Amino acid sequence: KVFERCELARTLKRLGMDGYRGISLANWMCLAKWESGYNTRATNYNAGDRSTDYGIFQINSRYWCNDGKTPGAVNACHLSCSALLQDNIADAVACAKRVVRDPQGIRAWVAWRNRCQNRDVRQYVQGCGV
Repeated sequence: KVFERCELARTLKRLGMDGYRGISLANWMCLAKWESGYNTRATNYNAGDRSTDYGIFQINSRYWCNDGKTPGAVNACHLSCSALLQDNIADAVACAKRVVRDPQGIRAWVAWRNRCQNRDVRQYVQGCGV
């Protein structure tokens, strides 16, 4: 499923992401936008280390979810990576919350540093009623 901007913003709000571990909703929106373009089916194989990024938040198979084919898999979210390709993002959200409970927080995603950090991210939630 490819979410519309405000549809995703309200969905994230309902799932308790606004202010989670100090991260505003606009920051989560900027992350999803640049990671997948709000597409839950997004997958990206990393030929260099044999891992794959899954779903709307592009969560990696080495540390977070298990796909069975990634060397040194940790599966910190205790989730099949398949759960991150659903139209329903409840599982992706639960895992994203796990990711940010580590010291790095949202900095864990390089894309966030490149395109959201220290920038005006208000535009992502404006007009959504959140």
